[PDB]
Amino acid sequence: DVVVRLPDVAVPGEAVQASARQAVIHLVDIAGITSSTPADYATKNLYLWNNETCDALSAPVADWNDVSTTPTGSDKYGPYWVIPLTKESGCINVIVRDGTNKLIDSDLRVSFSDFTDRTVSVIAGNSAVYDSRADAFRAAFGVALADAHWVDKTTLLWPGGENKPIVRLYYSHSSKVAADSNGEFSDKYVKLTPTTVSQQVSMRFPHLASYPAFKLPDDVNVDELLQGETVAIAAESDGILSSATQVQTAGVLDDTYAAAAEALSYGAQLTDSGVTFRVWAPTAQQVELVIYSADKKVIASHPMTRDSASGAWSWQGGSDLKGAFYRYAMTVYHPQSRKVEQYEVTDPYAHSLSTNSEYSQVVDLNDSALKPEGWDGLTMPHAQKTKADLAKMTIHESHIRDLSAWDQTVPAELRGKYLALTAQESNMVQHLKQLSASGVTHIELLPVFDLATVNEFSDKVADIQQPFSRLCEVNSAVKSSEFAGYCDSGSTVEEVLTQLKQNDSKDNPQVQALNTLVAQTDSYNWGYDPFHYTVPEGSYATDPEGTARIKEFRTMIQAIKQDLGMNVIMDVVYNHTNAAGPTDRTSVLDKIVPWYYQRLNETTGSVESATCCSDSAPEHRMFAKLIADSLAVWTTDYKIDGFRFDLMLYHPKAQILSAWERIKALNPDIYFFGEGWDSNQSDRFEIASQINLKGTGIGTFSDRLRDAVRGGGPFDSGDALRQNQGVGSGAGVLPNELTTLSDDQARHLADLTRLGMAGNLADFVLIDKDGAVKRGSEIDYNGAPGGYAADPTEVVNYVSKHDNQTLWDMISYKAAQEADLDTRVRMQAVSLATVMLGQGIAFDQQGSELLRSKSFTRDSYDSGDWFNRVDYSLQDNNYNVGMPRSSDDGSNYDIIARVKDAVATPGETELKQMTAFYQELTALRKSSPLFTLGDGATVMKRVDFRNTGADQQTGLLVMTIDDGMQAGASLDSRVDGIVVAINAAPESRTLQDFAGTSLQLSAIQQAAGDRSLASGVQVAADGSVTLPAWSVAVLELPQGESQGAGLPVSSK
Ligand SMILES: [Mg+2]
Ligand SMILES: [Mg+2]
Ligand SMILES: [Mg+2]
Ligand SMILES: [Mg+2]
Ligand SMILES: [Mg+2]
Repeated sequence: DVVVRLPDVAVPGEAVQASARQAVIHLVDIAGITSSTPADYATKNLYLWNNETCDALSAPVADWNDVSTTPTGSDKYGPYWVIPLTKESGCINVIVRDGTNKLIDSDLRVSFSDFTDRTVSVIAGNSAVYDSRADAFRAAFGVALADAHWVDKTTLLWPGGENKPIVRLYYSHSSKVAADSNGEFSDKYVKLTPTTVSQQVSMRFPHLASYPAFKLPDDVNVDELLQGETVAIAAESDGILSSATQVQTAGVLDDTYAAAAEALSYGAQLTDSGVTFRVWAPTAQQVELVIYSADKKVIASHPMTRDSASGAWSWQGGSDLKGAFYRYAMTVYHPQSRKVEQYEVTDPYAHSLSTNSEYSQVVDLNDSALKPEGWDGLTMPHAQKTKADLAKMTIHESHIRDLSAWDQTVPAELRGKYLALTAQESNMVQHLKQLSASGVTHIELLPVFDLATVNEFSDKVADIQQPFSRLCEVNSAVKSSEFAGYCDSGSTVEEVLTQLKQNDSKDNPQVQALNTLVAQTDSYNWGYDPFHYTVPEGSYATDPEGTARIKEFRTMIQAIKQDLGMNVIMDVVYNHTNAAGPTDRTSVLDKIVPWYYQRLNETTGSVESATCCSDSAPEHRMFAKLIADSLAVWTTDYKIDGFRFDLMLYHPKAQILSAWERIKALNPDIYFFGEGWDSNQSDRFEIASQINLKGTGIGTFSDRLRDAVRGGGPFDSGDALRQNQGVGSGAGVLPNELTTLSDDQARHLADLTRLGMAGNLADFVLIDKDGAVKRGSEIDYNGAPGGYAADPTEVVNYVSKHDNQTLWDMISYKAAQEADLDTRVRMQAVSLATVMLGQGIAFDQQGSELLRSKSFTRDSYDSGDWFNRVDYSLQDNNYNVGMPRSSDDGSNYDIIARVKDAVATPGETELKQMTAFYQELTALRKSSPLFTLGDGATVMKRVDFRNTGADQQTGLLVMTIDDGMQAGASLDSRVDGIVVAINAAPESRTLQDFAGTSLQLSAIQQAAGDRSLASGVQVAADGSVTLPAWSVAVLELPQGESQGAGLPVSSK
């Protein structure tokens, strides 16, 4: 065996040592050192400049394009620069370049307190600064990056090993792999030989299938390598090092342990006979179960028992540990720090927690003490069994603080809490009860699992209803800000924000200036920040310490289902964790099995952040299991009726479907859906996208009718926000002063809208804007097939959601200056009509029925009670309460200032009219099964459109739904057919399509009189129907003695 060693060159001394008013920077050049050959470093140069952070440089060259700051000299080890300074304290900014290309991505900051001799060394592609070339040399010819992948028991994939005579896997249990003082790599190793990637590996890891493959001896003690650091090293045949890198091990962890580990159950499993704790930690060197008293004193520390087949650790004790607080004391190598870390971590399978999630807690969720009276018999108020059942789903996407934080008729101590839903006499609950009575069927809850980003210790939090003095007490940023003079005022924070409104504008956005500071220490966050996946959030409980929150959560679920009569959907956020690495307070999973539960860059091993935060890896078997097990608890123990997967596109199709198969065994009628856009993970696995989920019964949000009715798309900012009008805001037919939308473009949006009203099916046949016969898949959506679904239950239509601007704020952005306030209210209703009267599942943001505004805030996740306010006393819609946060919306300030004051802010009259409009629409959808056929083939047999093609009246949507003899059986004994007419236009429109029929305006709309969306509709003798501007009419063929002719779909 040849010894792997450093280059036969000697470890370098310093080329020059900085003198007075100088710094020296060495570049250790690996290429030039390995090459025998002399190097002309004339293309190497420094870009140097002073800023407020670093300012010690003397007369640095200003121009970026100036490459003439070439090396002062060079030797075999590389170039070096002698840099003139003005002082020897502080730090300098340095960008090391070749030509004008950065050799180090990090913009370096050489600190003269970190390195007091001001003589430093760096290596191309390495962000670290070294005190000597000797240190840099050992690093340049040491371990770098992490681009080797130990993907199964006997397979290593690694580009660094290609063509090299010696490829080895070096390992060290308690230290880092590194060369000794003789420059020899003296740790233990496994020898690897070249091989071809297997079919199994290429199937599992298609994004790695082009990597050079190397084979381990099929008898290696894998457990012994996996307990510490492993490093892949390649060398030349004389043993001289080629490269060394860290090893990503999730693959071999799954191949070695996953099946054995999948067969076990995890967490603190409490049951009569005792308790069994189990945690998966297949790389850990030691795991102890630490038991804590209620006052958080250690009362025991138990070495756990490792199971060799699975890599799980278990500990079995008596039932006296019920209610005990506990953590897992880990001894485990973390590849990010390259240290055998020592720390206590809460249970990833925690089912109860202490305040702020510091300790997990042993709980039996089956305990009757943790349930409201009657909980076990709680039934789902709305059926979800058939597709017809599912299609009735009409969702109200809500947030615990958005519901009750402002409602003075909710008891003060329940505002912002789960139990606010029990305050039957409150404005908010009475409003939801009427929404349910009129046909809202589901409450969807924004994150109510354990989020990280609200402090659950009440003393560390200040909300805007509390004294400004409390805010100063808990928030040193406020106390050091321009607002510090309010500290000893006697005003509440809300009182201050209110007085800041009058002088707030784009040139003085002081409301959001204060609110941005308030956001850091208030109770408010959407919560897409997972701390523990299977514990209720603590801050929404009146008592966040211990099991209390569990009963309060269930009391809320029971109130929504039993007393409000609505099903419950939970937002889940398995696509990322709040943090990873060995340090962060909220890194749980990545402390316990480092580098396994996060998705990592193939070259560097950095946790990726395509999401907001620390991307998870649901393609890994034990995280797929964690997800399914978590969903099982929410389903069984919390009686959740459905789940919305945040960013579902970062999950494999196979994993979401496996989860659904598992949960259907517990609740056969559970419904899964999520945001299924096309993602960038398709090189790693088939993603759970709109296209790939076709026919599976997993729903996805549709961006098709959304964009067509709202106008524009999620990538818009600046003038596009106003120019890109939608069907709901008058594309083509009521242009604003900025837009250039053509009539052809407006009719394309109507084609997408009709398609979406028919369920956005791939095979639905319609007549497009040009008179052409088109299947839904042939209607273009920004280059993609527009119709993608098999059944309308696979499509969730919407025109407003918690993310991006509210519908009202978009109408305010887009509406023509001459559209008055009453017209804009009808625009809101007409936009919602395309959703509520369509065949796809209907989804909507809490408060659209109240013209909800966020004061133009686009992304309000941390914009507090102020911008997310919903006023259930109906005094206004929260419009014009200050400029939104400048960091994200500042580039919109110009367009906001131009549009904001076009009309008055809605008041009680407009909000009451909007709620009437809204409940009219939901009542119509609820009233007949024809609106909610469920099955795509049935939609194709029954649903058609009029006013199509080249001669259409723009903006007039006319849909027919057949219940007559040609469709099959009568699904609705009262009618033979329905017509949905949405006149999204400022003209009256007359229809002759139904001349000679016995069409009648629906009784529901007639009863509303001049408060109806159909106010002023005329159904003449001859059967012609006229609709006023900005109106919606549902008309029907009354059913007689037998099923009649109906409205048969036209042959196309
Ligand atoms: Mg030095
Ligand atoms: Mg929390
Ligand atoms: Mg906040
Ligand atoms: Mg990638
Ligand atoms: Mg009928």
